[PDB]
Amino acid sequence: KVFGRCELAAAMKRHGLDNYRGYSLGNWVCAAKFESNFNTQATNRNTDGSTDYGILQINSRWWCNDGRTPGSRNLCNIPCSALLSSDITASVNCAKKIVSDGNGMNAWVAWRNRCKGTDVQAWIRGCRL
Ligand SMILES: [Cl-]
Ligand SMILES: [Cl-]
Ligand SMILES: [Cl-]
Ligand SMILES: [Cs+]
Ligand SMILES: [Cs+]
Ligand SMILES: [Cs+]
Ligand SMILES: [Cs+]
Ligand SMILES: [Cs+]
Ligand SMILES: [Cs+]
Ligand SMILES: [Cs+]
Ligand SMILES: [Cs+]
Ligand SMILES: [Cs+]
Ligand SMILES: [Cs+]
Ligand SMILES: [Cs+]
Ligand SMILES: [Cs+]
Ligand SMILES: [Cs+]
Ligand SMILES: [Cs+]
Ligand SMILES: [Cs+]
Ligand SMILES: [Cs+]
Repeated sequence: KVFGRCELAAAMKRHGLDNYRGYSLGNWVCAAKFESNFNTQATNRNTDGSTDYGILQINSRWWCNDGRTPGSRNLCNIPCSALLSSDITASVNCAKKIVSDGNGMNAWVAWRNRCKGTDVQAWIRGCRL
């Protein structure tokens, strides 16, 4: 599913991401935009052989199981395919874990490089939430 910007903001809010660990909803929408372009089916292989899945590009080295990442952990206790669903619950639940892990949203390198420090509220401007 490819979400619209406001549609995704609303779904993230419905699943408790708005201001989770102090990150306003715009931060999450911005991260999603640059990670997956709001496509829940996004996959991208990493040089290390792990793969990133879903709207927030969650990595199989630590967070989910894909059966092909040697030496990895599955800390969200979910198959990586569950991160590709049109329902974002699994991605959201796993992202809450990730953002709680010590470095905040800097876990997502694209957030650090493209969202951090910017006017993230633009990502939710105009949306009925
Ligand atoms: Cl957009
Ligand atoms: Cl294995
Ligand atoms: Cl933080
Ligand atoms: Cs919240
Ligand atoms: Cs809030
Ligand atoms: Cs790519
Ligand atoms: Cs790649
Ligand atoms: Cs990647
Ligand atoms: Cs990556
Ligand atoms: Cs990525
Ligand atoms: Cs990632
Ligand atoms: Cs495994
Ligand atoms: Cs494993
Ligand atoms: Cs586990
Ligand atoms: Cs789970
Ligand atoms: Cs940690
Ligand atoms: Cs950490
Ligand atoms: Cs990372
Ligand atoms: Cs800035």
